[PDB]
Amino acid sequence: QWALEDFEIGRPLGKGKFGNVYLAREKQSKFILALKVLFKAQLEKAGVEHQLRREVEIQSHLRHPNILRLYGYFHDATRVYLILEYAPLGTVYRELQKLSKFDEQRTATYITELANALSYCHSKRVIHRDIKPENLLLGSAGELKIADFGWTLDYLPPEMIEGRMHDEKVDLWSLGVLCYEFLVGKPPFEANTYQETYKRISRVEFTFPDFVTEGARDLISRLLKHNPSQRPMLREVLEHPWITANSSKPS
Repeated sequence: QWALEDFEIGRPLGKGKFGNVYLAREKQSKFILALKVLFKAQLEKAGVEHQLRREVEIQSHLRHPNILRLYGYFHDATRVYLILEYAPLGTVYRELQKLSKFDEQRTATYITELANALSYCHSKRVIHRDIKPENLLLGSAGELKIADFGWTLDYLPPEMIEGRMHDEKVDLWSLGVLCYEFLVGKPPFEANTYQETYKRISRVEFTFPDFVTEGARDLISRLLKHNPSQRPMLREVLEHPWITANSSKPS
């Protein structure tokens, strides 16, 4: 329903293998948005054309402040364009490599915004594949936003890498990995080798530094359970002592 002539393309916000994301303004309304270009030939070469298709379908039915809005899409069809919400303060990934670690208040707040978004998703029966700090954007007020459309093994659950079936408990594993990385600065199972990262995840083999406190250790230990059934619910995470005592955002 749209065209490339409807937008003024600004600076590249980020470069990727499948394409790039540029800052853009719709001419008729002066609306600042994010425009993500994707070459069709590359989507076919990897066969993710249908997965991208389904993920766009799922994303459209989602309306939440902690989830990056998807306005629309179109093609020429030399490339595929996605009309995205613009998040000014960039990714959590860069914020993480700028501050090395996150304090317990900033961490718990991010986890709360994530849990709320995921609780909204689980209510609409939509699950998330894997959550990366790279795919976590920040709004103008600094609010966290999910933007991978996902509906490196560093963030993949053990049941998902072992080939076993997976459910909604995947997202809670991701919260455990993210909460750790926020406090420590690196994923619990980070490594120089794929094959080795595989082992540390399957064994749930990780250790806590000295500065990470109890309650933080407690929540992460409960989220990073090998058996998915042992993992808590998002309602329980939001009511966790360590979260409620440091989170600046309500449920």
